[PDB]
Amino acid sequence: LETFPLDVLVNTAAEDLPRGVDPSRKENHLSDEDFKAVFGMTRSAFANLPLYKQQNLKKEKGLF
Repeated sequence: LETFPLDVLVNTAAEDLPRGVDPSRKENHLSDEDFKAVFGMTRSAFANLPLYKQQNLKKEKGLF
């Protein structure tokens, strides 16, 4: 599991995203500290939200 800075996952052009990052699950590539800061819940709780809600939260945060 490769981890990258929040700014890299939010602002890197799609064509330049590190090859190992799943574009549909950018949040999995945040450090634990950044996931906590960005989502405010555990990774498990976030994954337990309906996918549409995970997506909607991510859209506002630039991680969709």
